[PDB]
Amino acid sequence: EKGKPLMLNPRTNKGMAFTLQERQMLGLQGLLPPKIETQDIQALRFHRNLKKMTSPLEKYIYIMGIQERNEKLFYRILQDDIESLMPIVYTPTVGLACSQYGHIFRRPKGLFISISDRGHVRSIVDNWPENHVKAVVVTDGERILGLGDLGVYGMGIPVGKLCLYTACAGIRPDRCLPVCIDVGTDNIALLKDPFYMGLYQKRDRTQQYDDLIDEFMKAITDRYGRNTLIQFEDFGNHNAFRFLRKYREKYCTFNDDIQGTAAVALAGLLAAQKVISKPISEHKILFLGAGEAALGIANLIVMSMVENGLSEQEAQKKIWMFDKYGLLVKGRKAKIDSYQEPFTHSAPESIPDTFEDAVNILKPSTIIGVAGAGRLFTPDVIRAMASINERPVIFALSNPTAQAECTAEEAYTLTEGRCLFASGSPFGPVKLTDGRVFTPGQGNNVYIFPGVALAVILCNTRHISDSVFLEAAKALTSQLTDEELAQGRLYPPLANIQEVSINIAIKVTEYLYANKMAFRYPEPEDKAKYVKERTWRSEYDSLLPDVYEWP
Amino acid sequence: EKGKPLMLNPRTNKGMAFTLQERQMLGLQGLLPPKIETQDIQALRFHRNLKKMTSPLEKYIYIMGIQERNEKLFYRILQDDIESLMPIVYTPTVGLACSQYGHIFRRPKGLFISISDRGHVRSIVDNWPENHVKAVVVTDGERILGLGDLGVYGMGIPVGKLCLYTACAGIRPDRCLPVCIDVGTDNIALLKDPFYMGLYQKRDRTQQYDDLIDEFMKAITDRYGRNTLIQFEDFGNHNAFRFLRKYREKYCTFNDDIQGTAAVALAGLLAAQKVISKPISEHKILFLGAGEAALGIANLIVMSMVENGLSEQEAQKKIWMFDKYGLLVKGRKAKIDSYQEPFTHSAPESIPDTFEDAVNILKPSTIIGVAGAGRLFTPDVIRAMASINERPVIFALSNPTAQAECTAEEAYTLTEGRCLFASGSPFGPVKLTDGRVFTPGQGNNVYIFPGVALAVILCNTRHISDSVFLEAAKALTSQLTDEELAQGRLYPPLANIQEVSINIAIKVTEYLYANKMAFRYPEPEDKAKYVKERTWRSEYDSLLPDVYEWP
Amino acid sequence: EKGKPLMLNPRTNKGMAFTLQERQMLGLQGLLPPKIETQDIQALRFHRNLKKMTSPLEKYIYIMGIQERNEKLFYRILQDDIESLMPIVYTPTVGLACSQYGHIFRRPKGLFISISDRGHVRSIVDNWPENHVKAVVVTDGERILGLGDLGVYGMGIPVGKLCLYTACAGIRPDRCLPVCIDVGTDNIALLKDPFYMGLYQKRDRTQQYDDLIDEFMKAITDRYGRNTLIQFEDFGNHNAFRFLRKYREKYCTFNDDIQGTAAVALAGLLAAQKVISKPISEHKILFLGAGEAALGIANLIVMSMVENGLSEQEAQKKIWMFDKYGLLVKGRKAKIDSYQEPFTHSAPESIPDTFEDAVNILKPSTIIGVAGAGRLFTPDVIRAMASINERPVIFALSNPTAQAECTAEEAYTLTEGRCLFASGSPFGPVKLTDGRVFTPGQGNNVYIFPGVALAVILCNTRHISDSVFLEAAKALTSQLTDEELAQGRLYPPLANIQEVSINIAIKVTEYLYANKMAFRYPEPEDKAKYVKERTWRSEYDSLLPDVYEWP
Ligand SMILES: NC(=O)c1ccc[n+]([C@@H]2O[C@H](COP(=O)([O-])OP(=O)(O)OC[C@H]3O[C@@H](n4cnc5c(N)ncnc54)[C@H](O)[C@@H]3O)[C@@H](O)[C@H]2O)c1
Ligand SMILES: NC(=O)c1ccc[n+]([C@@H]2O[C@H](COP(=O)([O-])OP(=O)(O)OC[C@H]3O[C@@H](n4cnc5c(N)ncnc54)[C@H](O)[C@@H]3O)[C@@H](O)[C@H]2O)c1
Ligand SMILES: NC(=O)c1ccc[n+]([C@@H]2O[C@H](COP(=O)([O-])OP(=O)(O)OC[C@H]3O[C@@H](n4cnc5c(N)ncnc54)[C@H](O)[C@@H]3O)[C@@H](O)[C@H]2O)c1
Ligand SMILES: NC(=O)c1ccc[n+]([C@@H]2O[C@H](COP(=O)([O-])OP(=O)(O)OC[C@H]3O[C@@H](n4cnc5c(N)ncnc54)[C@H](O)[C@@H]3O)[C@@H](O)[C@H]2O)c1
Ligand SMILES: NC(=O)c1ccc[n+]([C@@H]2O[C@H](COP(=O)([O-])OP(=O)(O)OC[C@H]3O[C@@H](n4cnc5c(N)ncnc54)[C@H](O)[C@@H]3O)[C@@H](O)[C@H]2O)c1
Ligand SMILES: NC(=O)c1ccc[n+]([C@@H]2O[C@H](COP(=O)([O-])OP(=O)(O)OC[C@H]3O[C@@H](n4cnc5c(N)ncnc54)[C@H](O)[C@@H]3O)[C@@H](O)[C@H]2O)c1
Ligand SMILES: O=C(O)c1cc2ccccc2c(Cc2c(O)c(C(=O)O)cc3ccccc23)c1O
Ligand SMILES: O=C(O)c1cc2ccccc2c(Cc2c(O)c(C(=O)O)cc3ccccc23)c1O
Ligand SMILES: O=C(O)c1cc2ccccc2c(Cc2c(O)c(C(=O)O)cc3ccccc23)c1O
Repeated sequence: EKGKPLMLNPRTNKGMAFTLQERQMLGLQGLLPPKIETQDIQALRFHRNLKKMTSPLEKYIYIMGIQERNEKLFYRILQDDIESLMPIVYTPTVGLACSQYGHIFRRPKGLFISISDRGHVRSIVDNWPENHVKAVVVTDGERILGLGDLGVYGMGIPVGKLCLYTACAGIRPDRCLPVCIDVGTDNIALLKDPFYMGLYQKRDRTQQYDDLIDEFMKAITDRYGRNTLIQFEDFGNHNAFRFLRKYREKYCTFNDDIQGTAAVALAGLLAAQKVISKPISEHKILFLGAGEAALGIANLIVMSMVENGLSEQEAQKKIWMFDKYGLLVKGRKAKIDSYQEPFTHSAPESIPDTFEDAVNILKPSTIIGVAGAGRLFTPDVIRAMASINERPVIFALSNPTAQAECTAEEAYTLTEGRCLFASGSPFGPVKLTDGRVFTPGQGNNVYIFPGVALAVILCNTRHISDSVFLEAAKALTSQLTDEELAQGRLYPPLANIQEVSINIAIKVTEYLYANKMAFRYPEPEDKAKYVKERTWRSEYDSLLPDVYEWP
Repeated sequence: EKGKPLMLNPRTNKGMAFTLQERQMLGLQGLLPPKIETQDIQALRFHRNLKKMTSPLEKYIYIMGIQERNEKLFYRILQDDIESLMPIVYTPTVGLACSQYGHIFRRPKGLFISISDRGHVRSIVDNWPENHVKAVVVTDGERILGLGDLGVYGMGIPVGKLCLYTACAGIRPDRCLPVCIDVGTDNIALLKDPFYMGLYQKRDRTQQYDDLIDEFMKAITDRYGRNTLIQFEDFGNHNAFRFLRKYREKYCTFNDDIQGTAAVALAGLLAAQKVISKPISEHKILFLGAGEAALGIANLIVMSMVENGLSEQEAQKKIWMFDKYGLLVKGRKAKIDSYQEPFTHSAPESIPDTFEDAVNILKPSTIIGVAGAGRLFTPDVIRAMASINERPVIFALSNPTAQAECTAEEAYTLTEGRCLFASGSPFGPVKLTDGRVFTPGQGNNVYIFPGVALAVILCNTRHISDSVFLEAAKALTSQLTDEELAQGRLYPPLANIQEVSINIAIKVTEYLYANKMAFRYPEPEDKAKYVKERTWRSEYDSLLPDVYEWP
Repeated sequence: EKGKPLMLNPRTNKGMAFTLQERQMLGLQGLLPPKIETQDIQALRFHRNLKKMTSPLEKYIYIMGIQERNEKLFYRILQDDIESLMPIVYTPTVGLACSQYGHIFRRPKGLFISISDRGHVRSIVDNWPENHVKAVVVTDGERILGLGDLGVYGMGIPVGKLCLYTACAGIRPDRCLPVCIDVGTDNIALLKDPFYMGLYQKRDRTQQYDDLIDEFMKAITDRYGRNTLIQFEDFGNHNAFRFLRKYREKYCTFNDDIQGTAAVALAGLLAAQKVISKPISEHKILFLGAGEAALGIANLIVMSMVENGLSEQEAQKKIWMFDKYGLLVKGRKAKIDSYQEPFTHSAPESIPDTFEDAVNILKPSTIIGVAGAGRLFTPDVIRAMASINERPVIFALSNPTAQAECTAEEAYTLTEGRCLFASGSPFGPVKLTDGRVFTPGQGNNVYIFPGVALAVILCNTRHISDSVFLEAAKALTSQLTDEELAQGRLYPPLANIQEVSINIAIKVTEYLYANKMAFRYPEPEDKAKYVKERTWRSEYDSLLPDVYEWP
């Protein structure tokens, strides 16, 4: 393009970083302020402005405003201050922004697909400008993290997620497509006000919803290829869990809550087996809550035990689960699903109804809380957990902070610094009365899903297996240095996630090429250089055409 | 255009007012939320949101945000609530927004012309997309109303001014071009910070500034025609006053502060001569401050007296002026300019140094304050003014409110409701202890410059005369009904300015065709229908192409 | 535009005349052959290629091919060799090309409007890209000069005509719009073959045809303005003659056959009155054939006599007409139209049935043949014409050459060089046996309609009067030098028509401003400079944007 469109397009826009020659010979002279800046000056200006701001919503509005103007500047700002701005971009700020401000974006981002557009989804998909997209993030709006049902307003969530894809992994922004599929909303507040921009109907729970999802996946893979990575995001637990099982084999789909969270938990455990002398195989594990997330975590733990020489049937005997009714045992009154069968064992002597006595009798070395029904972990639970184990491992993986079973202060005060605590929700460092300030391990999916997504995209993988996340967990555990392990950190520092994500991608890429899951040939000689070439870089590219004089 | 560009262009964007057929056959299906709205729903949504907001800056950011997305919706919102949103758009909110937020706009508006771009201004002008523009507003940034020197940040002022052109007069938005000519800045705050987007030099006061203005006017009239209306806005008093004299004859230029303010003051006086039985000719007038603004007001008053039968030399004897040094009289110690000569008369007996004794001895029937050095009108001045005259006329035309000579409460309390008070600055209604709440006449240029601009544009006028504003003042006085005159209102209500402006245009148009100042031929048979057809209307236009089946 | 579109657009295409810098910085590097040429080299190449060609059809195909590739080069080639290439472009070559080759053009030229598109003509007109067009040429296809009914294939005729507008007058190519209105065809050859691209119906002679013409004119003047010049070209004689009368007052329409031919004939007579001592007023004129063309010529001759002091009723007594039945006299058996009444006089003594005895008895000084029924002028007619008059004036204005009444050889051999012969059809020089080679005056409309069209366009004239063509005829007679008059030439040389046309425009422009028929104000001080600035010039314009370095 030339002239004004070149400024309007966020991909090609440089702002006042257009050099004088580019302005003069591209038609931008007089349309821009006289100052000529670099990308550093532009980044410093926005960093100072963000530092002046005091609330996450103001920062979110500011950064999402600069995203629509200059994308390279936006990602430069993100990568410059990724640790601080990542909560502003993805969680929990974007959900709250969708709740309060509604629709913030001034430009068409992604595709809105209705239940009224059934039978014609391919026509909608054909409207997207970019011909090659590699990653698709789909939102229903039903279950926003901590905000509930937001209807069609939950479109900012995929945008915030794809921002993390580009900022951490390096996936090209134009290869990403955010999609919102709206079938109504259940909350009455949006159904009542006349200015809600979605359908004025309750959420469609009939077969039309399933058919719409089928048609959408078929259309998107028809236009963009069978290896397109499709991620179902903020669907209902029922919908997301069953959709992953349905589309797992036919399409390239992976779920962060089931699989990314399992990878993060396994990485935390593999780091704990380095902090503590005893390995992962020896120590018994107890799960609070039995569900698809708990089953995924336990399956991945069993895989990790198996690759270390333990028999699969023997490895499963170590993992214990605590359902809502009680300990998951043979002969239990409540029904046990087929998937929960491997981890259901012969009943112990006590057969305890309460989780506390289950901890007391089973003597679990590791405790993992995924139930997310509240503060299920109690001070009695934690002191008991300390009683059996010299260095107990406590995981509170359910988020938001309200749903988390344990708090960092509770874990580090009930146990006088002996425990290893890892939680999905962010917690401040705990300062004991004696001293020895402890920062609790905070493991979120952003460690896993960017690098895994990049590795899957680069290798043209069509089916993502469970062991891909095992390799991702091992890779993530690998970047921890011995000094950090001495400090007791379970996860790599979040300030340098990019170098983490790329490294993870490398390892995953190698695995994908080792087991014939990668369809991009010829095989790279070395995977590190291969992935490092492909990552998108936010540096501006000169638009000056080559000018010379003929000999 | 088709597809995504159709949404990105503010001129052609409809938002969710795109009908389903337009979305389907224009490529917008899936790029817009499923809801289909009308222009009324969109206007109500923004009106409610603006009503929720509590500060002028928030409202300004919101409305200028919707301007960049949908221009027809923006002007519909303005015309719906013109009285409330006009201070938000033009004064004093836009200057304060430029002061605090800097550059708000996310899209290229107008042209930035540097002193470093001398010799190549035509190349800059050629970069503007629209081939036909009728009105150009030029800002220097030197003298923002109440904020001082803002440098290149004073670009929002022409945008806010052109918004009033389109909202009140009905001039097409694409016919307007805002231009900022930046030659440096004098304030050290902008010269010190590294993120100022202008030139890092003090304001260029040399001959290069004059040559740049000459070159800019030549280039703009070369590209867009000699009848292009060019308005110098927020220049320094010296620069603006001398530029109007220099370019008045060669180009189509008019100045609101010199000529629009004079028209508003004369309209107020012509309305007072209806409120008070005695006419304009009889009553003596005293001016506080002698300058180009005061000279313009006095010249226009003399013209009004002359058209009513009074001799010009005899009419000039009635207007008196009070310079900074003292009463403007023969033999005065201080120099008297050539332009101030007609209103300089033989000295009275007292020859008073102070303004108070000048009022006491001259017995002025009307007092007009344009000096703007502060609260020059004192309680003693106002009680004296009441002493001579049963119904004194007091004008405090200098703005901002700080620079205004008098306050509405002072005028209406020192004079027990007898005075007629008109001021440029807005004042709340005055409630006396006895009762009889008085609203002070508030006459701003927005009465005059939209209608006069529309009339000049429609008739292809090349030279705007002084008597055009005399006709505008008479027209503005005409819309006042007898009920409003009984209420004591000097100006028409501001809530229905559009019907005022069009009416003014009509009258001005007639005058332009009466005196061979209009170059658009053939002459319209009736001017009212002629102007009413031409005004831009904010109603959306269907983009459905005509579809039929051949016989 | 930039890159490949810049080459594809004929308006902006330069071919290999793009300089190396333009190619490099406009994206054309590698898309063009390495050679860099000028406007002269390109013109010389095409001139040599045309000189190699031997038939008019090959030349027509070649030049109309270069028109679609480079318009500036095409018009440079035309203006370089206008006399030779004008018959190739307009007449009689383009009609024969439409007859044989059908549709030659590879690009959309003009608009095709059907009788099946009635009720929606404005939708068709809105499809034309150019927003400002000044001249519109409309063809029906019914009466092609010498080829008969060609149906929709007669679309090349307006294109060839507008080529003459641009080449001779200098009207901008993008201001011209060729329109073909097809209502069927009468010839069975086109109705029979399955590949005819028009309607498969006989020509619509019902009221729908008239309504379609009305709707088309209304739509075209609605989109492009009331002063748009619309020219009905190659309509049937009935249709064209009645349409000129119907739309003459309401729209800006003029007809070459009625009015241009009359202007050319009057110019020839005014040149003859310089070649022969006696003036136009003295000499009696006899017309062969009485019709709208003959009535137009006679009316214009009467106007010329009147402006020279002769009374209108007395001037009309000199012009005589010979209808099909016989001499046009009082009491004639055949009906006489209202328009033919002024030139119908009291019967002479003979009242001759044959044209020959009419010449013998009336003793006409001038004879004009417009009937076009064949070789109506006979050797007996010409020898009789020589018998009465020492230097007879013979005009054979009907074309093609087959329809012409007289031949140059017949006129110059039956009269031993004494006669002055002017004909519409082209004739070679006549070489008598004694010697004194005589070239016959060849007066075609191309003398008149380009200059008159340019003058009408420049002055924004809304109604073209009859006396405009009187001024055009006088102007055309004026360029003849005394040397050419001594040579006996009735018309200026055709090799320098451009300097003729511009001159004609000048004079016409002056007349339009003298009689308040011109609506473009302010009035130019001198009309010559005014028109000379406005003429389109075929010189290439550099596309290099201005590049400089800031001080
Ligand atoms: N100015 C530009 O925007 C520009 C210029 C040149 C090339 N490209 C891109 O290079 C691509 C060529 O593909 P390739 O030769 O690199 O294939 P590849 O063999 O290197 O990689 C295999 C797959 O990985 C995809 N991929 C590679 N890098 C990616 C990234 N950073 N983010 C998301 N997906 C990525 C590729 O699209 C490809 O499908 C073009 O299709 C085009 O998308 C873009
Ligand atoms: N996106 C994430 O961060 C993420 C990912 C995975 C898991 N989780 C967490 O997992 C937990 C639930 O996920 P899920 O997939 O298992 O949902 P689910 O619907 O599949 O099942 C939830 C399980 O929790 C058990 N449970 C509920 N209340 C209990 C109680 N008071 N006492 C004991 N057990 C109880 C139930 O037996 C049930 O099986 C939540 O904390 C959730 O936030 C979060
Ligand atoms: N979809 C569109 O945007 C669209 C469609 C048709 C016509 N137009 C406009 O109509 C114009 C035709 O001019 P005209 O026949 O009306 O001239 P006119 O004789 O009616 O008026 C004379 C002058 O007044 C100008 N003018 C008229 N209305 C104006 C307005 N509301 N705001 C600012 N200037 C105005 C005109 O540009 C013209 O120069 C086109 O040049 C084009 O600008 C726009
Ligand atoms: N844009 C507007 O709203 C507008 C328009 C016209 C005039 N004004 C007002 O006119 C007044 C000045 O405008 P100007 O064009 O005359 O400026 P100016 O520079 O041309 O001259 C100002 C005049 O004010 C006189 N003066 C200054 N201080 C005085 C004092 N203490 N006592 C008596 N006289 C004093 C001076 O003699 C001087 O002649 C200001 O209130 C200004 O705000 C405002
Ligand atoms: N690169 C370009 O193509 C380019 C650049 C600048 C201006 N222009 C043209 O100049 C026009 C400005 O009009 P103006 O100021 O000259 O009006 P004008 O006062 O000079 O003339 C009056 C009328 O004559 C018309 N006209 C003038 N010259 C003509 C020509 N050679 N052929 C056909 N019609 C002609 C004009 O369109 C106008 O309507 C623009 O509308 C635009 O059409 C074109
Ligand atoms: N485009 C041009 O070059 C042009 C322009 C004007 C006139 N003409 C010529 O004018 C002549 C006809 O044009 P028109 O407008 O008068 O058509 P028309 O239909 O209006 O009338 C033709 C006239 O010719 C008369 N006529 C026909 N045959 C005759 C005959 N054998 N003897 C005597 N008179 C006869 C008839 O009385 C009739 O009135 C043709 O030569 C035609 O080519 C040509
Ligand atoms: O990158 C871009 O396309 C970009 C485009 C711009 C266009 C015009 C003016 C400033 C621009 C800036 C800098 C900038 C800003 O961006 C912002 C903002 O975004 O709020 C505010 C500014 C305030 C004062 C000065 C500069 C500011 C940009 O960076
Ligand atoms: O006109 C336009 O082009 C326009 C374009 C839109 C595109 C997508 C969504 C809403 C749009 C709205 C409505 C709208 C808004 O415009 C805004 C806003 O402007 O802040 C906020 C909204 C919040 C919730 C729902 C609708 C909102 C528009 O009007
Ligand atoms: O003006 C133009 O856009 C133009 C565009 C051209 C593009 C490619 C090659 C020649 C071009 C020529 C020159 C040219 C020709 O044009 C033609 C032709 O037109 O038949 C034939 C050629 C044969 C040999 C060499 C050059 C010839 C042009 O002029």
